[PDB]
Parts: sequence; structure tokens; C-alpha cells
Amino acid sequence: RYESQLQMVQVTGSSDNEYFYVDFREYEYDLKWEFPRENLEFGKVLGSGAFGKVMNATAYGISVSIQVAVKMLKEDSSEREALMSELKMMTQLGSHENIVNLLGACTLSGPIYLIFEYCCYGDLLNYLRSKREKFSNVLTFEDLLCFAYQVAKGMEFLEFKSCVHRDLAARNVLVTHGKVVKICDFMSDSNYVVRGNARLPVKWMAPESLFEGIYTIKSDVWSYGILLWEIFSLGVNPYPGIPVDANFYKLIQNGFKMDQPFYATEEIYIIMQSCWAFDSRKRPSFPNLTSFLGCQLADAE
Ligand SMILES: CCc1nc(C(N)=O)c(Nc2ccc(N3CCC(N4CCN(C)CC4)CC3)c(OC)c2)nc1NC1CCOCC1
Repeated sequence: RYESQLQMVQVTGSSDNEYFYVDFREYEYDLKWEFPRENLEFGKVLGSGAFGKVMNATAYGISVSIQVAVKMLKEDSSEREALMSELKMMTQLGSHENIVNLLGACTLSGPIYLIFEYCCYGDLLNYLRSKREKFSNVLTFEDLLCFAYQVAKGMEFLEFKSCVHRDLAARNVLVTHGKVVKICDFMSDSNYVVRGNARLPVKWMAPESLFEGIYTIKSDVWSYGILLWEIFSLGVNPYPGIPVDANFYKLIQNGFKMDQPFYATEEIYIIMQSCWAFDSRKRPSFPNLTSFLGCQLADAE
């Protein structure tokens, strides 16, 4: 069964487990987002999962013509409804510079299309990896700091909107013009562990997610720490050379944290470590993180 990894939550109490997920299934879709099918000229496939795909297209008159990314299902009615819920969620969220924003949708006369902003340089993980020889076209320490700042800003927006990202990682951040980055939502991949219905990004998950299935904004701070390690290693797999097995679960339970990656300063590393506090209440907030990285970045000589 399909589900979006960006989820709205409502808090029902002060403890981490006191919340529920907001289902938009019973809410009505605002028809001002509806865009004509025939104004999409489909180009190439950008990625496929089991339940769907993201395709490049030219969109005529959506903003004049622009590139877009179009999310769609593969050729059930439950899958259709989940995509509508995601659409309804994204219509209500509002836009932000550091989110992959919804531009429109095609829902009435054919298969469901969700039309998003196109991010011409693809995912941040592959971007970082392609720049390893070209680190001083050229990638710098300041660019890495800027990417970190932008992701934190994106997450601060999601915190403010009462949302959680259940899969924050460099693979789910995209890169567009001007070194702008944007947080996106969405078997062969060894970073996800199969466990019944679930596909778990184990090495990105906070303990309370691993052990109790709890996802809060503070779980996202942990994942953000992992993503920082990805940035400042130029896209190394977290916990490099450590397999995902029952020993991994024990390592995390006992307070195992990664070392300082090569491109991190000591100050960036202290921030990473704070994100990995076992107790969620000791982790910094996203407004804290934007302040710390903004101050680090503001040291551009
Ligand atoms: C909603 C998920 C998603 N949204 C977008 C989006 N809204 O725009 C998106 N775009 C995207 C854009 C461009 C590329 N390319 C092609 C050119 C290539 N070249 C290499 C050679 N070099 C010299 C010049 C650049 C760099 C990668 C791309 O990767 C194929 C994806 N992709 C999304 N999902 C995928 C799932 C599979 O994994 C990555 C993310």
C-alpha cells in the first residue's frame, strides 16, 4: 500500500508518543490546483518505485513554458486515494524555497498527476558524489555549509506546519539552480530494510523510531544529523562498513555515534553529536540549527 513519507501530525499531549497522523482522505480537493493534461509534454523518466514513477515534462502555461517533475502511479483504487491525500496535503502546506513545491495537478479526466517544481541537478547524494574529485563546476566548504543551512530551513518550515518527514536523507534532497536545495517526498536499495509492510531507512532513524515506531520533529533532528554527516563526508554511506543487522540495533541502543567526517570542522561535529542525543529532549530544535549554521556560514571571511 502506497503512503507519502511527509506526514502532518497533531499533538495530543506532552510525551513523544502522544500524536496521531492527519489523513486528508475525508477533506475536499481545492479545484484551483487543477491543470490541463494536454499542457504536459512528457520527457524522460526520473525515477521508478513499485507503486509509481516521477517523469520530467514541459508544462505550458503553468507559471511561458517551464520544466516540471510529474509524480504518478503505475498502471488500485486505494493507491489512487493515497496519492489524492498527498495532493491535498501539499495544497495546504504552502510553499517554501527549500521544499519541492506543488505547482498543480491533473485529477479528473485520466490518471492522477501531481506536478512539482523541477530540480535540474537531481538528488543531493549523487550531486555530492559527482563532486568528490572537484572539491576545493567546483564545490567548496561554504557550499556544504549552505546546503546544511537550507535543509534546516526547510525542516524549520515543516516543524512550523506541524509536519514530520519520515525519510530525511541526502537521497531525498534535490539540487536546482544557484545551489538551491529542496526537501522532497519520494527492494533493490540496501538503505531500506524490509520488515512486513515497512521499508525502513534504518541508518537514518532515531532510536525511538527504530524501537518504538515513534516519528516526531525531534526524530527528524536525528536524521538531520545523519544527513549532515552525509554532506560533510561528500555522500559516504552512514556507519560505513557496518551492516544492518541485530548488532546495528544494539550499537544504536548503547549510544554509538559516528566520528567526525573529513570535511566537517570541530564545531559542525559538535552540532552533529547533539542531534544524536539518545534522549530526544536534549536534541537541538530546527530554529536552533538554522541559527548555528547561519552563524557558521556568516564566517565567509
Ligand atoms: C519527487 C522526486 C524527484 N523529483 C525530481 C524533481 N522534482 O526534479 C527529480 N529530478 C531529477 C533531475 C535530474 C536528474 N538527473 C539527470 C541528469 C544527470 N546528469 C549527470 C551528468 N552530469 C554531468 C549532468 C547531470 C543528473 C541526475 C535526476 O536523476 C535521474 C532526477 N527526481 C526525483 N526523484 C529521483 C529518484 C531517483 O533518484 C534521484 C531522485
